[PDB]
Amino acid sequence: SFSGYLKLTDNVYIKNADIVEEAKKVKPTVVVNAANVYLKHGGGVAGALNKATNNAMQVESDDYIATNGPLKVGGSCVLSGHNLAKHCLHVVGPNVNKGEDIQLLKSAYENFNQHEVLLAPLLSAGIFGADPIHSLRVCVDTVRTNVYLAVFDKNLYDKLVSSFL
Ligand SMILES: Cc1nc(C)n(CCC(=O)O)n1
Repeated sequence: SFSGYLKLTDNVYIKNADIVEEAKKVKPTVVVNAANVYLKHGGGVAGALNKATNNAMQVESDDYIATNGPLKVGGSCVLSGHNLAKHCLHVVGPNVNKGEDIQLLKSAYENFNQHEVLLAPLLSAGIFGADPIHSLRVCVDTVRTNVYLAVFDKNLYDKLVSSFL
């Protein structure tokens, strides 16, 4: 089960951890992927989760896109968690580096409310270009279900905890 997390609120927990290593250890019902609309898992969390599935996540995702078309920014889909989780909830936070509306971050976090408990990264953080402090604020103010946040970067984890209101 989830261990070593700092409790931020009644339902939001945080840990300085590699989400792939966390997923392999916990085997959560849901691991959230920081997806893009095409489910092209190239880098960041998506690239790391996909590599851990030996590319099975990308093969499954390509079939999903062939059938359904792209997701919306702020949207999600539930696919297999492969060797990492029962399910992977692919959530598209806005990518500020692609000029996407940062206001869609709340809509992206609303997807988490469809799942009782999730292992997740901070949406739109990292290579998506948004401020991770703002992402954590939107997370705690939007998500009502139990969310265990894995923050890879140690220095960022310390900054997130020390500045948390
Ligand atoms: C600076 C940085 N490096 C990464 C990865 N990020 C995204 C948030 C995290 O650490 O999980 N932000």
